[PDB]
Amino acid sequence: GVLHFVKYHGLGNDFILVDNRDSSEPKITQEQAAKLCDRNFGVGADGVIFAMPGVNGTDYAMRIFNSDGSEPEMCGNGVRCFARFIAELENLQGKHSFTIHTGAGLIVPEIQDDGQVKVDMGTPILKAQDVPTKLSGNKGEAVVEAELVVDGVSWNVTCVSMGNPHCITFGKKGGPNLKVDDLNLPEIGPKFEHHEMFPARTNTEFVEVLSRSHLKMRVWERGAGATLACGTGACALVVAAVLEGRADRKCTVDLPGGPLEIEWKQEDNHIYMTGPAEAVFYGSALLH
Amino acid sequence: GVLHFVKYHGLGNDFILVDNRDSSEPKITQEQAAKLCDRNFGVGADGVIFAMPGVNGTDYAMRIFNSDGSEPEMCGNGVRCFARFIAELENLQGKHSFTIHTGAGLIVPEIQDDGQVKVDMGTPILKAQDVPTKLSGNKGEAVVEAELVVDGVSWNVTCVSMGNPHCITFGKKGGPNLKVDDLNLPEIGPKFEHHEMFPARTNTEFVEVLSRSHLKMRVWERGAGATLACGTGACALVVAAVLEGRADRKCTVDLPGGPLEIEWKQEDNHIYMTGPAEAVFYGSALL
Amino acid sequence: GVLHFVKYHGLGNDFILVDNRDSSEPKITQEQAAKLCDRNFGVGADGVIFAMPGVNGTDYAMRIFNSDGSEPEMCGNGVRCFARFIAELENLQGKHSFTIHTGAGLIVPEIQDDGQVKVDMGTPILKAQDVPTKLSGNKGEAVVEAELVVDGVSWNVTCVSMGNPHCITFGKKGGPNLKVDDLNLPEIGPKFEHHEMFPARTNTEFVEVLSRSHLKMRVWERGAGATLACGTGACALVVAAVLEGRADRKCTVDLPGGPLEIEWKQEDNHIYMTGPAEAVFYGSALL
Amino acid sequence: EKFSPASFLDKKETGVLHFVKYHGLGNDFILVDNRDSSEPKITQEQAAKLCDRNFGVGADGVIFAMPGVNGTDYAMRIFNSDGSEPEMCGNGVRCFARFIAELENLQGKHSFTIHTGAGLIVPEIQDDGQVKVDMGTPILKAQDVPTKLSGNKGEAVVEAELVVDGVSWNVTCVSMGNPHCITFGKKGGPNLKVDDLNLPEIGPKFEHHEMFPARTNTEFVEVLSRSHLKMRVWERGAGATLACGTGACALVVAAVLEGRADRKCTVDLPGGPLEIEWKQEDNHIYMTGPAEAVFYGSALL
Amino acid sequence: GVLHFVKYHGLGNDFILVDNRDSSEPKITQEQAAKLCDRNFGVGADGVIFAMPGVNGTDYAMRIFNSDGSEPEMCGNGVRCFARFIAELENLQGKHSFTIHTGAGLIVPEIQDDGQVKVDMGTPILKAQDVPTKLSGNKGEAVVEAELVVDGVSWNVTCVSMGNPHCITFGKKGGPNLKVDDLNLPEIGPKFEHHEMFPARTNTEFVEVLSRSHLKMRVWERGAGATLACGTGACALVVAAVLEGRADRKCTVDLPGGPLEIEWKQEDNHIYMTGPAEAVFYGSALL
Amino acid sequence: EKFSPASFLDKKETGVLHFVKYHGLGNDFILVDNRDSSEPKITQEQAAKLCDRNFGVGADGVIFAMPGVNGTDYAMRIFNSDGSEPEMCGNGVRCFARFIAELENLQGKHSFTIHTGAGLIVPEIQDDGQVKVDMGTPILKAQDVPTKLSGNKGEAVVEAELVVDGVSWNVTCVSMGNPHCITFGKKGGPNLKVDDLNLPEIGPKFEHHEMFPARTNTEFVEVLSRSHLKMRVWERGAGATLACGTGACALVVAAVLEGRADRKCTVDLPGGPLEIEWKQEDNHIYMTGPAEAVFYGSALL
Ligand SMILES: C[C@](N)(CCC[C@H](N)C(=O)O)C(=O)O
Ligand SMILES: C[C@](N)(CCC[C@H](N)C(=O)O)C(=O)O
Ligand SMILES: C[C@](N)(CCC[C@H](N)C(=O)O)C(=O)O
Ligand SMILES: C[C@](N)(CCC[C@H](N)C(=O)O)C(=O)O
Ligand SMILES: C[C@](N)(CCC[C@H](N)C(=O)O)C(=O)O
Ligand SMILES: C[C@](N)(CCC[C@H](N)C(=O)O)C(=O)O
Repeated sequence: GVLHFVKYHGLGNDFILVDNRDSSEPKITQEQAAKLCDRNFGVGADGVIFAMPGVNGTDYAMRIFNSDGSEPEMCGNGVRCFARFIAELENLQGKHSFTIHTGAGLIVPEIQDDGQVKVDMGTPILKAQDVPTKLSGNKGEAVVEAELVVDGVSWNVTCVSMGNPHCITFGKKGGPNLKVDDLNLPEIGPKFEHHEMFPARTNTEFVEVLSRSHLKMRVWERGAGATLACGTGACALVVAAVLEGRADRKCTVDLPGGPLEIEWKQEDNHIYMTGPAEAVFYGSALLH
Repeated sequence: GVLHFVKYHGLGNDFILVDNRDSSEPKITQEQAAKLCDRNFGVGADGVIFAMPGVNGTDYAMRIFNSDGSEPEMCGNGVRCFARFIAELENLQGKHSFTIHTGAGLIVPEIQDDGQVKVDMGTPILKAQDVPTKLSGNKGEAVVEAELVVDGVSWNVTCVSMGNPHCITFGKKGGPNLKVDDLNLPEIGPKFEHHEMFPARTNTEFVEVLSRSHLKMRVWERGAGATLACGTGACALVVAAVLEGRADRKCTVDLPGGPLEIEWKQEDNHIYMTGPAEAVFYGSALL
Repeated sequence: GVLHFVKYHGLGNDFILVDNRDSSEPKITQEQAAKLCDRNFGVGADGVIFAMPGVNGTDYAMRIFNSDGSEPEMCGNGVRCFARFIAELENLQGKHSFTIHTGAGLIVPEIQDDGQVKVDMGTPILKAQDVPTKLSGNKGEAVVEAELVVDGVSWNVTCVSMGNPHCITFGKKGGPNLKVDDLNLPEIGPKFEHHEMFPARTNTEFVEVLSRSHLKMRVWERGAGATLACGTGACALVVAAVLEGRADRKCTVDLPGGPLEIEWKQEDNHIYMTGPAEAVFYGSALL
Repeated sequence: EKFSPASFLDKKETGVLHFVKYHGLGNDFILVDNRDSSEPKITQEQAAKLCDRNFGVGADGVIFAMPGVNGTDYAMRIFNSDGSEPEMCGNGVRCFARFIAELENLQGKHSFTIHTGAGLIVPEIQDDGQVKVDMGTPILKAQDVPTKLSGNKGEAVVEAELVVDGVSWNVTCVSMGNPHCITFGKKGGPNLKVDDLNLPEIGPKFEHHEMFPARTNTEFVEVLSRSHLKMRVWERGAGATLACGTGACALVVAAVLEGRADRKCTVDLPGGPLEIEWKQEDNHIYMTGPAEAVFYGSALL
Repeated sequence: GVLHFVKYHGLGNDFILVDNRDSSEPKITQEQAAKLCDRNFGVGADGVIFAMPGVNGTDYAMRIFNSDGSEPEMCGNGVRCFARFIAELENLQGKHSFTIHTGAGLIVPEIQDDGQVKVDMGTPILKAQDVPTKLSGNKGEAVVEAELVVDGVSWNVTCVSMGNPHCITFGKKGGPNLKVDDLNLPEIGPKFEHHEMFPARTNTEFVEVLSRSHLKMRVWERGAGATLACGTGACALVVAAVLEGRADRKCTVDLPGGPLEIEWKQEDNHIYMTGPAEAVFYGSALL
Repeated sequence: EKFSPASFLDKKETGVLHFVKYHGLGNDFILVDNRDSSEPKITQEQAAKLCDRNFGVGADGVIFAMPGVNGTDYAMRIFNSDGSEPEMCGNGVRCFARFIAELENLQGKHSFTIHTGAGLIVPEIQDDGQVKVDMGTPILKAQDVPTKLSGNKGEAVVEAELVVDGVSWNVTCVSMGNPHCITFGKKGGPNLKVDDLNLPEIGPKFEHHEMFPARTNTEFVEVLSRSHLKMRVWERGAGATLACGTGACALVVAAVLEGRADRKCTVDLPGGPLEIEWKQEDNHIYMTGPAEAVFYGSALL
């Protein structure tokens, strides 16, 4: 078989985008996606994103498979690429917004004049059971700066879902601030990702506060590893920073691949994420 | 501002192959190749290989740019991919062989009946000055199991060129055999690659002898890092194993991505390398 | 005057496509179209197809003039060329579907991943006098494997309309299966085309069944002659094959210029046709 | 769909050819301005594809206007629709003259010298707009035509027997740079009614005959009067065309050699008439006929 | 810094076109534009035109700086160049039209089959104070063939705005028809351009009527001087010719650099201008 | 629309010229790297088109940096905006020097030897970035300027009568490879206020005068002091430019010969000042002035 696609990246978080507007079922299996995402034996990507037909009135729907083949419920860098991809297919020039049905609910990206995409990422989910996490809520049903014992070491974490689960930490329990570049993600990351307290596994964001409006982070993603950026993660860590009282609702988040502008609007409780999305190459891959 | 190409890999050492038969000048610059080889911002590859017009009578010529943009003189996994590419482009089925002009001289791949590609990789260069290395020859003009001080630690190395430079080590001076999987390549690799004793930098192969006909290795390549396989490297390390008296001329070399059959024939001093090569996808990249 | 156009072909059924989105009236007359279609004195084509403004909500409308100047009500190969032509004018990339108003009613082409076009050709018309044919229905209101006397010789034919009229035959009455390549179309074709039983003339398809899902055919088109392919004809002959019990609803139809995939869906009674369409050249003709 | 790196690379390697379409009595050609180079802009294989009437532009051939040679104003090279390269083309050189006149904004009478594979050819747009061409002198020596038939009238092959698929025909051979086999009928047979011939059937048997090493063009002739001939032609590499200028010149030479017609004749071809004159004064043949532009464009290669 | 641009001209009225689609803020200042427009010390042009993001729904917006640095509200020759610039940047083929927001309101250029551009230049503004001019309206609120004293000499003029102001004259009050080529524009032009009756200065068109459908003109433009052509000027002078009863609504206007086809439609009060636009070179200018 | 195969084929965007735009005191030029050949990359006709300010790139001329001749580092050829080829250009060679320094990434003081139609010219980039050029020696012999005026001071034409459109002017003739006609006023007339002259009117009468076989550049001079001259120029083939380096050199030579100024003068040109010195020690003339890059680009041909 043959899979036609277009390669895009949002701050280095790269994806295989496929036009699946003709069917409600993804053109390839999760197993095929995992093979295609292998960087040496396949096309190479952090995931495969499908542009599908709208659901209940939305312009389109989006489904995504992580490079390990699992299906997460949303992807911020990916939805910015999705908007640019649709624009290319439909010859839409300049500013345009679309309603997208996703596993996290309604998401509304709007292409900006400069080509970046400002996305309405919806509202954060903080109730422990729905994140989901087995940690007990310590601020209402929300888990904020709570103890998580990781391989015998006590860390403090805040849990938030953007449809997908995030475990955000600013450091160990009773410990100093983090210098995220000093962390050994391949070592510590998997211990959070597969922790027994996260039934569906979790994405993990390690954060260093530079100022109340400027945060630096590294992320170990569920099913994708140490990526250059994670949009849902940047949204979740700003929510966590606000809940822990370490930063304000509008921050610039520096991710390994570059910055994102995040704002958690108190007026509507929605989170807006603005960042770039760029097409890299067009192709056809051999399917097995 | 668009490059059409086909992606291939030889044991996981993956490349962007471009049909450059219509010109003597590579279609893209070394700087553009480095960008295209970036795995997250580009197409992603260990290098870009160009199929160019023959030279002085060869069927074709091959030029390659490492993912860092530098231009090495040969690539074994790459030439096996080159052979599949040509057969694809010329609709050649079954056994076929082509003469290819490279920076290492004449190279002759031959697609076998079983589909694998057996390549005549030329003869190894052992004279120290030509590898090139500033290390002094201790076995005739060759550098064999000689001391190399790496970040203050003494290692024993053997140097051989397959057009490109290789530094092969079976362990530290006065040290035990290596368990290559225990090495931290990102840490030790760059120290060999940019060592002052290698004027043009060097590829480095770490080897574990399993038997006199079976070697296991990991490699830190000049300009490409810790790749899954290196064909010139596998050829050079068998030459080194023979010179150090650790193995015979015919060996199976296990590389991270898989095995290669290597034979340094005493009959003609040529080294033959047999391995796979597979197309993965094709497309057009924005430049 | 000057007519600007783009030449396309669908399996060799070639057309002159003109951007007529500016007016509800075709830019040239039927007489001018016939002249332009002359292969040695004009541009050369089986027809001229106009991309016109939508009607009652459709994205566009399509009108076509045969190479003899007559105006048929639809064209399958032509609408596949139309879809690629419009995609170009709208700067669209990849898959796109369009609603097109035609003399056969709504037609919906959809560009596929491989550049091919799958078209919802609507539902077939089988009522005898609406085909139109003067032959009496012999199976319900339809004419199925009925006797047609052509120049004194009895043939059995099935009539179906895809907006335009089709007369399909699998052979003479009481005769063996056909070897379509042995037919002399220039001789027999005109006798069917202008037959008194077809008031508006008819397209004629001669069919050879290779299997229940594989049919071979040749066609003598109303106003265009022995073309390399006819999409409405391929659709009509599959309908005829099903009605005569000779084949399944899903078939590969081999036409002189190539194959088409046809499916007369039992679920909705719609017929889907998938085939290629390619641009050949851009031009300006003297009027 | 099949994964095919080969097909894919071909598709993205498409070129473009700008041209103007002309026809001389229905013998239609793709004219290209190649004055910028001594090498034809496209290959013979590409020309064959472009000449396909359903999958390409459609034509009996592709004609290139090239830079002059050893003096001449221009040079002309032509590829048949089958891709082969013939030495000359009469209807084509009349189209060539119009093409040049159009490109150089030349109005009224104008003559150009053209270098061809048949030697010097000199077309001249007439006051009345038609193009009268000095087609040079005919080649009659058998081995130079070329034909393996033995000269039977001096070194020329005139009304000689040619066994075609076991049937004896009488033919006359003459070259206008390109080879021509002219017949007025079968040996010991009646005059021909050319419209009754089945060219697709008989044509190929002459075209590829073993007696014509470089293949041949074949003209079937019906004499209407000593100054009026009717013909049909099966051309080497182009088939049953509507007209052939070198053919009309060759058949008048043949008619004169066989004593059937005068040196000044009106020749009726499927697409129309040509005025031909084989001047005894200088042995040159003059051909007068029309040429018209039809459309112009850019073809994908 | 550096400014990348493409040079175009519409009948010799030449401009520096810049791709400013990424921001509503022009890439350079008015002062920088004046410097770049200097023909000996800069790039040389009658103005700089920016292709910007759409506004309130239009496909794009256009802003222009005259060679003196002032910002006029529209430019007809420039919008034709703008349309070809977009087509080039987007590799659009065939007929395409775009909605453009300008200081004069909506303007809609459409690329024609022959490559010319036909533009819906909007509707003319005749109310004196909106032109703007301080002359009193003498035909309703419009100034038509009214006395304007220029440096002590009485001229009759008609004022119309196409977003930008235009003062059209067919001659002096009580004087004969003009032979525009005999005028000394560098001398008389500035006296109209900076006249006290034109608060925002004005463009001035001198017209010679050749027939009721054929007008010859020369223009002295506000902020650009004696240019080879002015599209808004050609539209305004046809409006003036109609108002003065000297010509019909559809005219060919001969400007120094060539002709424009102009039509002021009574059906909707819109004026359509058709003419050429050609790219000359592209470059990068030092800022 | 008219059917026009010719227009269609012309419109097929032939070639492209890469260049860099420079100006010396407003005398602006298109500089092209032509170091790979002794033949200019474009024709004189193409240069004239490119120099059109509204339809082309716009310039007073096109200057080619060519390969050295007889050991010089480089050679320079220039085409005026009217297409004619003059033998030297002072403002141009200063731009040429900076162009070279850019192509060779040369920093600081540098001098190159340039072969020109005027012979050897040697520009040197100063520390301040200005360029001081050794313009060679001036040619004063009447017939070598060339001019048909009789030498009235040795073999030189100094303050001699030239009847221009019936009016008597006094002029001095000097060549800097190219011809120059310098005037400080009419015969028996007062000093000039150069800004009051109507150059487009009087200029062409001198430029095409019968006494100048190869036409001539004309400099109108107003002496401000013995070391300060103001001028305007009407150049052969370029018109009223903002500055002319060879002209500034020639008018200082003329001022000295007529005894109106010293060998070292500041010359005020419309676009700015130039420092000129006619060294008595070697009879060489040195011109110092600026040169600036403006933009670079690619023009359609
Ligand atoms: C694409 C993404 N990195 C999220 C990917 C999904 C994530 N790996 C998960 O398993 O939830 C983003 O939000 O930008
Ligand atoms: C492609 C290759 N790994 C060699 C690549 C070139 C190598 N990185 C070098 O710089 O010499 C091989 O021999 O298989
Ligand atoms: C273009 C077409 N061959 C139909 C052409 C119309 C046909 N000649 C007719 O007169 O009905 C098709 O259906 O593909
Ligand atoms: C164009 C032409 N028909 C001749 C074409 C060349 C001919 N097919 C050949 O192969 O000799 C003519 O002479 O008019
Ligand atoms: C570019 C233009 N000449 C108008 C330029 C604007 C004019 N100089 C003004 O100041 O109004 C046109 O309308 O074609
Ligand atoms: C460029 C220049 N103005 C001279 C140009 C050549 C002059 N137009 C001539 O024809 O002699 C100079 O000397 O500076």
